[PDB]
Amino acid sequence: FQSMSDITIVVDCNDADFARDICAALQQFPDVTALLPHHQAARDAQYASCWFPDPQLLSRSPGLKLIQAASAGVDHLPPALFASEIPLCRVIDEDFRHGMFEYALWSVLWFQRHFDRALAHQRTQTWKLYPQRAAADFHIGIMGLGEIGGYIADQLARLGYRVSGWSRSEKQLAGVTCYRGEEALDHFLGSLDGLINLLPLTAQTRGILAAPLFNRLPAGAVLINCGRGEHMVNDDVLAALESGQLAGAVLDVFPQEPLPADDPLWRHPQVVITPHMASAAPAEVIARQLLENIQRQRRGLPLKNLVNKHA
Amino acid sequence: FQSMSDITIVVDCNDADFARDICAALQQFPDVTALLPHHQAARDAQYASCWFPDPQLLSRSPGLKLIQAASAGVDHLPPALFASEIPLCRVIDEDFRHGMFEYALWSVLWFQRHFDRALAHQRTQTWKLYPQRAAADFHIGIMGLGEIGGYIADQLARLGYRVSGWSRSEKQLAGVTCYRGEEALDHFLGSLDGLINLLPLTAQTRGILAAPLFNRLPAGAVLINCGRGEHMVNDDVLAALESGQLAGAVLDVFPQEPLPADDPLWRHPQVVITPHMASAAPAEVIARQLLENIQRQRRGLPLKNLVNKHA
Repeated sequence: FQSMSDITIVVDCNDADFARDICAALQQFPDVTALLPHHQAARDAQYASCWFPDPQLLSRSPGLKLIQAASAGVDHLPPALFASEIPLCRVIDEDFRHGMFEYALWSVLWFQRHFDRALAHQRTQTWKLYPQRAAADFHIGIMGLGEIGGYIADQLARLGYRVSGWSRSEKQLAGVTCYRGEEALDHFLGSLDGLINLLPLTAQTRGILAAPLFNRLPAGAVLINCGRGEHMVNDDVLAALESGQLAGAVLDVFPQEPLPADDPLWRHPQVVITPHMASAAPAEVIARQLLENIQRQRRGLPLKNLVNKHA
Repeated sequence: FQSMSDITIVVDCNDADFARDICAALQQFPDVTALLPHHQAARDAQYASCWFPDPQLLSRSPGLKLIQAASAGVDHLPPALFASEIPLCRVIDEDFRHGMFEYALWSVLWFQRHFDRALAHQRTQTWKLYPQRAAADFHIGIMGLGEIGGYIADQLARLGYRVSGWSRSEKQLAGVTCYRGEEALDHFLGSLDGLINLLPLTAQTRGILAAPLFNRLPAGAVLINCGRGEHMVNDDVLAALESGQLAGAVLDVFPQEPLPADDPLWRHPQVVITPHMASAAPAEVIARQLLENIQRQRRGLPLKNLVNKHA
């Protein structure tokens, strides 16, 4: 008989294509078996790669020794992973962060340079030039200044934008006006032409993109949501767009995905819907970092990119 | 009586709003009079600011001592200005070049990250994720590597794009694969995911964006035209879009502007039309550089940003 692979991994991802891609990238390494959760051998896996995994993972696969979030963020992992003693790591990848920046830059430009108006006017064959707005005269606020948010803020500042940043904790970023804590929200919001959400989803940030926040922005601000769908209160977005409190939104993430065909966001002239595309670590990067960490673990070494479960 | 201003300027621009803006910025300086060509006193102006001026300017205003192109480019000036002995200068401005880059970056992103597909699918409420394409795996070609083109090429390379550049003359740009001359066109074109036109309009570049050029690109390339409308042969663009030789275009400039409501470009699903907005020097920058050069001239000094009429 064939001996079983030394490494067995369950790949528990909500997007089937993503899970399949990660399984294939892991199976490019000899002596590795990658299984989906429906396979009964999944119950025996010693390692897991996860993106919105089953909240019951630890029941279905009770022998797990290392769990990896298939992304830089961890707010898609269920509460049980945080409460267990299984080591939890994440994917930290230059190409992913660069992608999140690309998306934010497209979206900033769309509004600053009025591509939004151009595309709308194109539908009616209307030719209308608007004033040109220099990057120093477009004030962008980034909420959330961790690995991703801080990177984006710094890169925007490097292109010449006026950039403000907001975090729960102290941050110092060169070229960026940094604000800390809820009390500082009015001052962070009150000068912005554009707001970009990169917060993780927690009990405190749920619903933060709502009327109380939008009413502290200057009229005609734009919103860009790259966090989670639960950050948003949808009725409040649509209400802001209708009064002109918001002039537009670019939205990548929704409570349910695919976004249902009937959701009214799809149809608002001032909304751009993108299909949770802002950025994703590639399968091969995920595979390699997971395997490197498995190997470290098997050799008794300290793991890289360990998740602090109490942060 | 009031003595006439020491400085009298005619502002001959094809866009009335632009001419008006330049007149107002010049009139912010005391002892300056700025006139439109219809004013009979225009015939006496000693200085001119021009953007697609009357081909008869030198007849209507025969005492002109210094003529300024209200832009970095000069291909909108009529042949007579090049054949006369009147000094000719241009506007060189960091904010303008940065704007041309912004436009090119929006357009590169639009295609690389499939915002084009997202916006199209949004019209039908279709949710469709596509593969994510890293900047090093998006090969952008910039044709024209002068002040503007070279800047854009360098800035794109700095963001991590694979960047090629093409010029009539020798150029060396760090991080950019530089090609020279017509003979090198097949090699410059044959690897590109995206092509950006920044050429000036001359007898040799007229009609360069046509079938012979598009057929040397790899199928599914994208086009971005920031040069002049005459660079394009429209039928050939539409034909390329229809076979899939081109996957899309972003077009800022047209033989006639406003682009007529009936032009079929307005209606192609894979075309973006923008209203000659890519970038413009601001009125106050124009005004100040013109006045600085007038003052230099009146003091017998060498002028700045002099146009080489034989280049």
